[PDB]
Amino acid sequence: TSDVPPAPAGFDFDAAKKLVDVRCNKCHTLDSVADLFRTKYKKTGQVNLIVKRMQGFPGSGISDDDAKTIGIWLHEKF
Ligand code: HEC
Ligand code: NA
Repeated sequence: TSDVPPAPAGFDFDAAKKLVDVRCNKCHTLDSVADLFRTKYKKTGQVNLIVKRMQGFPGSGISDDDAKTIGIWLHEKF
């Protein structure tokens, strides 16, 4: 099952995508890991696992709230 639950009703996916773009292109492009992300993490319901790993890296600048938003968008839209 997914480690990211369904978005709150009325979730702003457009704003969430902007936050993904800001947070997940700083150290590497999201594009450079996109295929791997989909097969290894999204397909296996482990989106939160990888987002939290990235958050824990030095200089990630990812807050707990950012991680929630980013996980929802990656899980539902990426
Ligand atoms: C602080 C720098 C940094 C930020 C910000 C960052 N990453 Fe990473 N990312 C890394 C490093 C370093 C690696 C290579 C080591 C590894 O695989 O964990 C990596 C690798 C990855 C991988 C490949 C993991 C694998 O199994 O090979 C994925 C997917 C990924 N990042 C997704 C993301 C997403 C999604 C975000 C935004 C939440 C993000 N990254 C933000 C540093 C960062
Ligand atoms: Na680059």
